[PDB]
Amino acid sequence: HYGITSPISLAAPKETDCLLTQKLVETLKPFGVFEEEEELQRRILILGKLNNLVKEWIREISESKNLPQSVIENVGGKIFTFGSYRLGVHTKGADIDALCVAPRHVDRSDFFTSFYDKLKLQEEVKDLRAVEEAFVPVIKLCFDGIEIDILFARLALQTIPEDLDLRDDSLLKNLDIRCIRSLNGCRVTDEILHLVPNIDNFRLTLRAIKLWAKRHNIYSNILGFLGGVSWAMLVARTCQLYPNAIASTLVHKFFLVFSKWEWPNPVLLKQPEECNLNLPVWDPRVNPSDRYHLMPIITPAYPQQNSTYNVSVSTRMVMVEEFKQGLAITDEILLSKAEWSKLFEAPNFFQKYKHYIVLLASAPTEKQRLEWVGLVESKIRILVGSLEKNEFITLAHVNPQSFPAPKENPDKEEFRTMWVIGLVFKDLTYDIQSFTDTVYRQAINSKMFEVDMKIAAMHVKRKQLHQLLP
Ligand SMILES: Nc1ncnc2c1ncn2[C@@H]1O[C@H](COP(=O)(O)OP(=O)(O)OP(=O)(O)O)C[C@H]1O
Ligand SMILES: [Mn+2]
Ligand SMILES: [Mn+2]
Repeated sequence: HYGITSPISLAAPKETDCLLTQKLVETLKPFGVFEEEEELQRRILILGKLNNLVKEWIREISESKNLPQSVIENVGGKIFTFGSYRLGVHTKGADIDALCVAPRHVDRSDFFTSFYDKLKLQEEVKDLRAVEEAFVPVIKLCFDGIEIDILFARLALQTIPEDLDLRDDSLLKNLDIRCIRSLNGCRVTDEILHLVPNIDNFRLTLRAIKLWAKRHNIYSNILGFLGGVSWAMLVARTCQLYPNAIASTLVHKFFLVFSKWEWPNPVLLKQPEECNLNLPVWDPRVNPSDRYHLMPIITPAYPQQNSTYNVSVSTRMVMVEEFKQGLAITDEILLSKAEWSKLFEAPNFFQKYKHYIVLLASAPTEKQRLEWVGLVESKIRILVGSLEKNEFITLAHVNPQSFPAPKENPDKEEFRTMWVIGLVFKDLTYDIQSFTDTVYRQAINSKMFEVDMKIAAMHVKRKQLHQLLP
């Protein structure tokens, strides 16, 4: 079997489950979780073009280096997709994450020079932008309407074989960290796909779980909840425990298993192996720092990492309760006492808590609003953190989805966004003011602050939350 433990059950579905699974599929369609076939075809064609461009570019580099016409004919090179698109659960509007793999004689500087310029002159390319200095260097672009994220890695091979498998740990041998980092995404996705007993059953279940998570305000890695990869690993673990089950049963078991999971026990998809390389590896036995993590979900490819180290007491507590409510609803569905539509109902967040904090961010232009909001979102856990230190707080629940905030100046156009944070109690002006000052200070010291960029927060009872949003 798959996984580090024996499965819970090997039982196959009954015709009863088959019909329940078909109903799940019908309930999901209206939400747009299934991309249209025509769009899927368009994306396939886009990838074919990119792949040929990569091959063409590498051939040119090979020739310009007077390499023997011997190698030139077989240097190869290709694009490897990873992430949501590769797992097949991407939704309308999602980008395509791809890794350009080239032989050793192709340098990173070439990727950002000759390849970049090749893309620049393609008719289908718009908004071409390079981010060479990021943790993971990338070239971003809009290709025929589809957003593409392209990473780069030059392997210690003279030629790139078509059957090259990136899961081989030896490939990381003494490579620059930028290359190692650029390879992790493809390796994690490929590992996941080879760690579940049935890919189709796994896929449908994940589509369901991701929609459920978003609809229940717990979808966001940045804010301390779970991101796409983390949800995929939890679904994968569930699949390993019920190898012959189909989607309707797997969705139900997903809530059974995780609502009862004993955190901080880690979620592992396979047994980790020890590798000589000196890369960061999550392991509480040898790293005391990892012992503090509250809800560990470990990536399966070396070097393994905790995909959810941002989880705090508040977010974990919120998600545990959501898993329990999810289980209850699926129990009803299995008894035909409720429809799948009830599981995807997005409760009114603006009513589940007695107290809230409203966070406002604004800028002089729409362009600056976008940049500002990104910066502020990355700091919100600082406020949550300080709130958890407050003797009167049980938890703070940040609704990951922000939205346009009401007007303030009726005479001029405004570019303002807002977040709503739910609170649970066992004066918050000092903690809020302290967080406000910190955001301004860090932004300014980072050279990422523009005049007139504002941020303000207020505490308000549920009843008065009414008079502060459309
Ligand atoms: N531009 C990027 N730079 C670095 N890592 C990336 C980038 N895009 C994706 N990844 C990595 O791949 C993981 C899986 O990607 P995926 O979940 O498909 O992207 P996503 O960010 O959810 O989608 P969107 O970018 O919103 O369309 C998430 C992250 O660890
Ligand atoms: Mn993506
Ligand atoms: Mn991306």
